[PDB]
Amino acid sequence: STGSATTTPIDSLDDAYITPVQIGTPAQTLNLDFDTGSSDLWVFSSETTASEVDGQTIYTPSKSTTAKLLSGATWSISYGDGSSSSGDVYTDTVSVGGLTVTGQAVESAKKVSSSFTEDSTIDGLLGLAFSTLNTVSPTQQKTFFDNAKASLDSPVFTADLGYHAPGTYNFGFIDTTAYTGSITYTAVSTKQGFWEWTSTGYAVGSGTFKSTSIDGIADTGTTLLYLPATVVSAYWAQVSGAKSSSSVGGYVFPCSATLPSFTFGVGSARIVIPGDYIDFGPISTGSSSCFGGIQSSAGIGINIFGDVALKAAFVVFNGATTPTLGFASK
Repeated sequence: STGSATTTPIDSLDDAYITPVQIGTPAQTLNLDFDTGSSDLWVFSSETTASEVDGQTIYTPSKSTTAKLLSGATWSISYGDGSSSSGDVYTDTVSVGGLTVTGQAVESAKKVSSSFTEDSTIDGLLGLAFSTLNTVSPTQQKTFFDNAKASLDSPVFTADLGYHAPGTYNFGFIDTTAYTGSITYTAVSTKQGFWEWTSTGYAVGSGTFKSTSIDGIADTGTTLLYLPATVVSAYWAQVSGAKSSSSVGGYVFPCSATLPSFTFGVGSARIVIPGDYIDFGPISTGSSSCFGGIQSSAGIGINIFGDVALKAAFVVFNGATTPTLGFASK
C-alpha cells in the first residue's frame, strides 16, 4: 500500500503545515500537524475543555462506529516550545492520503495549553518520530507510520514541504519526479527517539564551506532552524544591522535587508536554503525589525533541522530495520 497527502502552510510565514487526516467511521476529517519530532497522534475532541477550544475541528468518538475506548490509557505531552496537552485514548481507523490503519491510538485531548487553543488552524498533531517517545501510559502506543509500515510497499515516508506553497507527505514510496539530482542518505541514531543525524558542515552565502559535524534532528514540527551559537553568529554577521535581541527572543534583522543563503552538508552533498526562506517577517505588525529563521540552539540542548531547512529539500525518512535519512535538492 501507499498514501499521498497534500500539506498546506497554516499562514503566510509557513509557521506550520497541516495535512487532512480521516478518523473514524464515517470519516471525521481533521487537519493535523505532522511532526517528525514527536510520537503521539492527538486531537481536539468532544472531551476537550470547552473554554480551550476556539475554532478547531473536533473528533467526537461517540459518532464513530469504529471507535473504542482504550481502557485505562492516558497521555500527557510537553513540547520543546513549552506547549502541552493531555487526555485519554481511543483506538479507531485513521487514513492519510488513501493509506488506512485500523486500531490506531487516537489520543483525545481533555486539556490543551493556550498556544494550541489560540491556533484555530491546527486540530491536533500526528507524530512521526520513533514510537519509543509515545507518551501513552500504562501501555505505550505505536505511531501511524509504525502501524502502517508492514503494509507499505517500502517502509518509508517522505516530506516535501513547500516554501509559501503546499507540499506533500508520501507513505510507502519515493516519488522520483519530486526532486532533482540524487538522494544522499545519511545515518540515523534512534537513541533519543528522534530522526537524529549528523550534518557535515555549512556555508553562509557564497562563502567557503566549513567542514564540521553538527548533530541534530529532522523535525517537521519545528518552524525554524536551530544551530550552535558559533554557526548562527557567523550567519547573521553577514547581515548588516542584525543582532540577537534578548527582549524579542532571538536574532532580528532590518526588514530592508537582503538575506544570504545558508548551505548545510549531507555527506558530500549540499542543501541550499535560499535567503528568503530565512525571513520570518516583522516582529510585530508594522515593525521594521524582522525575525530570523536561523536561531541558536544553545538553550535547547539539541540542534533542530526544522521546516526552514527541510523545505529546501526532498526528505526521505527511511524506517527500515536500520533507519536512515535521505536528502535531495528539488
